[PDB]
Amino acid sequence: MKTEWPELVGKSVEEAKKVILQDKPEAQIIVLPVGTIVTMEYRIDRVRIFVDKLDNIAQVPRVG
Repeated sequence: MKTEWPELVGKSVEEAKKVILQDKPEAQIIVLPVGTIVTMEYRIDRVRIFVDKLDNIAQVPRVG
């Protein structure tokens, strides 16, 4: 199962959403600022993306 998208570092949200959905059609994509205090249970259909001030992906999106 695809669990990580290193290829999306530096891309916009729109492009990250399009690529994650091709690879993971059930994905629930959640957009958060870098540095967000996160304690969350594991959800296998969720993909969190952490974004910078210009809404570019700052780190490697991962399932969870």
